[PDB]
Amino acid sequence: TVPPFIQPFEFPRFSIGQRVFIPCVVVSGDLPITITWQKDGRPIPGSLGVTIDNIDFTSSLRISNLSLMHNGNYTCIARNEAAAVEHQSQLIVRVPPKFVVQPRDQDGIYGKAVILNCSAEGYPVPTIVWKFSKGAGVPQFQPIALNGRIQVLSNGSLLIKHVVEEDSGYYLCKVSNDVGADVSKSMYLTVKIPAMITSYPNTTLATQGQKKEMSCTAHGEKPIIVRWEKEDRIINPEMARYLVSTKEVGEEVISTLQILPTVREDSGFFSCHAINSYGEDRGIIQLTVQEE
Ligand SMILES: *[C@@H]1O[C@H](CO)[C@@H](O[C@@H]2O[C@H](CO)[C@H](O)[C@H](O[C@]3(C(=O)O)C[C@H](O)[C@@H](NC(C)=O)[C@H]([C@H](O)[C@H](O)CO)O3)[C@H]2O)[C@H](O)[C@H]1NC(C)=O
Ligand SMILES: *[C@@H]1O[C@H](CO)[C@@H](O[C@@H]2O[C@H](CO)[C@H](O)[C@H](O)[C@H]2O)[C@H](O)[C@H]1NC(C)=O
Ligand SMILES: *[C@@H]1O[C@H](CO)[C@@H](O[C@@H]2O[C@H](CO)[C@H](O)[C@H](O)[C@H]2O)[C@H](O)[C@H]1NC(C)=O
Ligand SMILES: *[C@@H]1O[C@H](CO)[C@@H](O)[C@H](O)[C@H]1NC(C)=O
Ligand SMILES: [Ca+2]
Repeated sequence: TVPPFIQPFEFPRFSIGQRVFIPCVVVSGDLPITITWQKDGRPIPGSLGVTIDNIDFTSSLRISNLSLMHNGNYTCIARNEAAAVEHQSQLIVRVPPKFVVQPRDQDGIYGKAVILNCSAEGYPVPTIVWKFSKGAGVPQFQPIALNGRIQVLSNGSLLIKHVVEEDSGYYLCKVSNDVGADVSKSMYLTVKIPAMITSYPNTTLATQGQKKEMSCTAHGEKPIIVRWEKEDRIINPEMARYLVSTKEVGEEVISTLQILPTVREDSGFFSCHAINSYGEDRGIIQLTVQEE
């Protein structure tokens, strides 16, 4: 005879981690009345930690610790012998964009890919914006030039496809959604330089009986070793008329092979080889020796 009627309910605005109790109250209708709940048109999964209290003409959702997994549309269904009725509401809980875990200092290797990590929490999923202060001075943060080589990824991590020395510096990460904004602490990106031979004469001429010096300039992370070779034999110190010497000029190493005196047989290909933990390189110098 008298059908059930549910007292209209609407979920208030909630904060993450609060306690929630929401009753479905069947204020009229002949007994007995069966009251059940759905979430998003399905039974509430036991995984969700929602308690259901069925007390006479009521059924209540009880949640000890509100989390993002509780977001969704909840339906109360009240059925007796005469009729079944439904009432529904949307549970919305929003999370302010929070930096709980900051970005870490990282090493990038010149010429290779680096990802700068920046997961912040927030719902709605926050929009992520990166800033950059070139080099290790007092930071002055500027927008970043996105141009294929530098991209922001879906998870909000910064991709540098081919690191150059100019990428070395402070990076930070700003997050906003409707609820708020946050600005990460900066991290420092160090660009590691594989050993490079940057400069040498391609071909050079000596005179029999005279001193000849040939130099190579190397760059890269220290320690860096420069060795010389003549037609795949290593020029060892014990070699009588050859002297290898090194000097530091700024961040560069200048290696000099001195021959004293030069003989006709010194002519041919010399190589200077630089190695550090990150890489190696070589230069080739053709020596010709003219007559006295
Ligand atoms: C005579 O020797 C010179 C060196 O004294 C040779 O020059 C080299 O020529 C190369 C191609 O022919 C490259 O152009 C190289 O220049 C760069 C490069 O490889 O692009 C410039 C880059 O900016 C530099 N990268 C840095 C500094 O980070 C890169 C780097 O130093 C390499 O590791 C060098 O080993 O060099 C240029 O130096 C001439 O080709 C040679 N000529 C002849 C006739 O033999
Ligand atoms: C829960 O109910 C919402 C409506 O009250 C629903 O949101 C609407 O869905 C529309 C697409 O069908 C569009 O997204 C509108 O912008 C939005 O208001 C929401 O999608 C439902 N949530 C579920 C099923 O999880
Ligand atoms: C953010 O997004 C990146 C997804 O591309 C992820 O990194 C990748 O991991 C891949 C695994 O093989 C491979 O290493 C790619 O080179 C690298 O791009 C990155 O770790 C994600 N960040 C977090 C915090 O999860
Ligand atoms: C970046 O995130 C990935 C994926 O979880 C992680 O494994 C990697 O080592 C991170 N790098 C950091 C935090 O320096
Ligand atoms: Ca329905």
